[PDB]
Amino acid sequence: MKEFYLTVEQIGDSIFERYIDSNGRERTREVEYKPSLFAHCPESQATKYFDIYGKPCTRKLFANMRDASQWIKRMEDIGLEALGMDDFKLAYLSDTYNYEIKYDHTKIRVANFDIEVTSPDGFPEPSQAKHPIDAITHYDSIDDRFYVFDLLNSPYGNVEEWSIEIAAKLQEQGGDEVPSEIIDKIIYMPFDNEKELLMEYLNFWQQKTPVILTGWNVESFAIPYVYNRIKNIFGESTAKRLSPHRKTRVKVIENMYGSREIITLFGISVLDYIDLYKKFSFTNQPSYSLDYISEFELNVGKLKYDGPISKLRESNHQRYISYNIIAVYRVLQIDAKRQFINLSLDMGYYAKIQIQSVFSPIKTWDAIIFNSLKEQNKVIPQGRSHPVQPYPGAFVKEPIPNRYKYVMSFDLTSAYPSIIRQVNISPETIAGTFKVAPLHDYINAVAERPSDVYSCSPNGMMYYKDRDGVVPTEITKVFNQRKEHKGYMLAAQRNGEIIKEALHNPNLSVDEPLDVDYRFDFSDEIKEKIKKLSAKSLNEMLFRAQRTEVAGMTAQINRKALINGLAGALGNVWFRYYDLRNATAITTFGQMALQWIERKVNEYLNEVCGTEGEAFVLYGDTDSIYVSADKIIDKVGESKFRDTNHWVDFLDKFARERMEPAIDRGFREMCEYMNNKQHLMFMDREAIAGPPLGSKGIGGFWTGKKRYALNVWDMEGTRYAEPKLKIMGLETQKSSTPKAVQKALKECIRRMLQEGEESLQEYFKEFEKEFRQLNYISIASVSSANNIAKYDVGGFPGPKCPFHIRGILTYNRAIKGNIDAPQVVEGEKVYVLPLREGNPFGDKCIAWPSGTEITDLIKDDVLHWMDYTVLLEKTFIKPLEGFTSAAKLDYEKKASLFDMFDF
DNA sequence: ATGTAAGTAGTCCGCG
DNA sequence: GCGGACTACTTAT
Ligand SMILES: [Ca+2]
Ligand SMILES: [Ca+2]
Ligand SMILES: [Ca+2]
Ligand SMILES: [Ca+2]
Ligand SMILES: [Ca+2]
Ligand SMILES: [Ca+2]
Ligand SMILES: [Ca+2]
Repeated sequence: MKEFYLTVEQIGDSIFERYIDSNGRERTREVEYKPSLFAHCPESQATKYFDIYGKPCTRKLFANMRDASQWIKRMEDIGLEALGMDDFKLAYLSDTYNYEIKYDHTKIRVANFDIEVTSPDGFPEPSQAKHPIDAITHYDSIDDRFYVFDLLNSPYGNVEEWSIEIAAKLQEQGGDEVPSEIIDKIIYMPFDNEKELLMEYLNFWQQKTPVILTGWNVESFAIPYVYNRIKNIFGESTAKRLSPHRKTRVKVIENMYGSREIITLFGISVLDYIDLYKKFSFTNQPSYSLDYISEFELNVGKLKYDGPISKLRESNHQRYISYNIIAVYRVLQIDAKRQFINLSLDMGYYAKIQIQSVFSPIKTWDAIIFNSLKEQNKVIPQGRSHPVQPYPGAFVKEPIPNRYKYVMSFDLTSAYPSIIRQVNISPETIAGTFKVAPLHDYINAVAERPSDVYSCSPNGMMYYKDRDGVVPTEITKVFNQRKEHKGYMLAAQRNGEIIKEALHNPNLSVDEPLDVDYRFDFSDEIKEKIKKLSAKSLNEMLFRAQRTEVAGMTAQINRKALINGLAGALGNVWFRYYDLRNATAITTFGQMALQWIERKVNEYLNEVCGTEGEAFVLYGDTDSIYVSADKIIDKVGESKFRDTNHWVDFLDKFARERMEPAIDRGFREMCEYMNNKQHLMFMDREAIAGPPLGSKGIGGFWTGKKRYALNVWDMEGTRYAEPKLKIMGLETQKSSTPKAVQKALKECIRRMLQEGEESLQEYFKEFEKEFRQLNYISIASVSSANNIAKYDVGGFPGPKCPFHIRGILTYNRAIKGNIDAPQVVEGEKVYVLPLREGNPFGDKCIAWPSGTEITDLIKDDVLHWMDYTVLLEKTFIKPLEGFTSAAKLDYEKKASLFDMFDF
């Protein structure tokens, strides 16, 4: 096979590389890498190296990497540019792998692990590691085995061996329900003392040295704890055995009360799954406990046990170990669904970076662009210092707050990357400037044509048309991958709806799910067979289609994020190609595009409807327009439609056959006006929205910018079996809103949009009557908690103390003394509840760590003193007041003259 | 070391 | 009690 790297490090004048060789075996090597950098030279000097602007450079080949670094310093002292890749391991990877890396993940050792540490005096801090590690479960992807290291003897108790037979049993029969599919994959190793457990773990680690190291919170807990515990017991040089090159760096952050640290293990790529999840999942969760995320992602139940975790090992060691094993497996299950490890490997090898650098779009793009430029013997510019400078972004239209019955939305495909490609925006394609007119003059096509020679943006910049920029070139490659995966996601989505439709009439038979590729629209013959399948087979097919959709989602949305990240990186001062002329060239062109096409759409619809001056576009944000379709429907008359799906078909066709071609003509004119390199403004229909035919539903409403709700029947060509709410910005979409309130507000919206005012009033009345009976956690608000110490004056609130921070201080006073009460961690999330006046906590609210039950000693008082009235008022009624006043209807029946009668 | 726009709701304080 | 300046948090793109 082709060789490919696993890990790379720079350690002094040596590059240390782990790799897979041509026989597919893992190897390691130390290389005295001889790097090159470059300096500008006179034109007379013949060379093969040119900077991106075409000025000649001379190559400086160095004896070692230190000499190269020292030269960069002297060039700074002299005042001349030092060109080339200054991150020498990227240069090394580029020289060593001068071809498209084709990697085989079955050769890459991916390790998932988790440890347990019993601690009777609070959270076991990794930096001190003063308590025994009494369990480790370590899954190895090459072996496909869970290696379990179990401490039987400890100062906090001596226990019997864990029983795999009890672990496999149902909970309801006193077992632990360790899933059957991993029982045969467990390798259990008990130990009589911690030293031999740890010694054996290190030897194991030597034999099976992780390349990718992951798990839940491993970076902030498991890794530093293991490292520091081994250091304390055996010494630092033993702890360094966790690095295959025996090198580590200890990063210590101090939070004033008290301290913690991150350990860099040289030669390992740590991808903490919590970090992968936060970057790649596009959720914002109220809690990031593994229980909460597992339930959210997998629909599995919370691993329950009686009593505190500090006493679980002693009271039920059997369950303690099973839960350690299950927790490692849960992460693997989440990754089987989300496929973030696969994404990370794809991206890292594509860019030729350390795999952990996928967290940095700047590093990723620096590497992609460097490699692209190197291939043409071009030399990259030196990174420079720039001061932070705010700059303008997107245009958002102010909507008239209102109900909006029939709506059709359209937006640009990959807007900012498409702008880059159309205009040809790159550091080396800049041709000059032109004198700018006010933006509205371009929007209304009264401004002078910027140029008949160069491709332009209304920020005043001009770019060469007949030569390709590295930014457009490389952004196009990732966009095309993005487009492929999005196609697969949408096919799977459409296939899902076909299955949902068929589930209305399942067949009474025993059959199997069809063997199909869900990434492609089902053939007619598959559709016929589906109509004869049982519920059993259909539900399994639906699950597979949904997993295929999620896999496509992960692949497309994160490639979308990467290319959008390039447009944004042009505005980050740490990006090598930082340039506000290019950053603003993008954002200003986007502003023009949206408002240009708003004008063109209004012009077109007035024309076809035979009217003049009517406002059809009701809203837009960045690259989208929302068109009121009421007049389109009224033109033919509602009476002509047989059912909801008939008018949906009508507008779908209208959008595709009439509006899109008008939109396209509008943008081709704009492209010619700016003399752009290539027309790439493709504004396709997103949503078709309205109430069910014959209902009193209002269809949709806006309260303001970035705040609206729509009843959607078709989304980007997916015709839904059941209408789906598209709600943006409203409290149902905010992780700070209590769970049960999100749910109740969503149902208020559903009723408003689908059923009408009276349905809403009916629901509101019921929820108000029953909400006092809801679980306290389900009605608690949520907030991130930053700068707790700043507002902490003797355990009491300092001036301008935020409400949630006040609650944390109340909690801290209440638990003072308790060494078992969970502490609120700085920057993490807390549940928050208001408290009635005269409560024993001595303040108007309390807050505790999110995703947890509040500690049992104060739980009773919280429940007794919860202010339900304030809670309902603030979290539910107030948002609902905003929705309903915007939509011009009432959530409570108004008093009237009719109240005088007995109905 | 991806970007900016923009929403709600908190504290503080003014207001015969 | 409500609105304006300021702070915190969160979301839409
Ligand atoms: Ca645990
Ligand atoms: Ca069960
Ligand atoms: Ca878009
Ligand atoms: Ca059937
Ligand atoms: Ca959009
Ligand atoms: Ca689209
Ligand atoms: Ca109590």
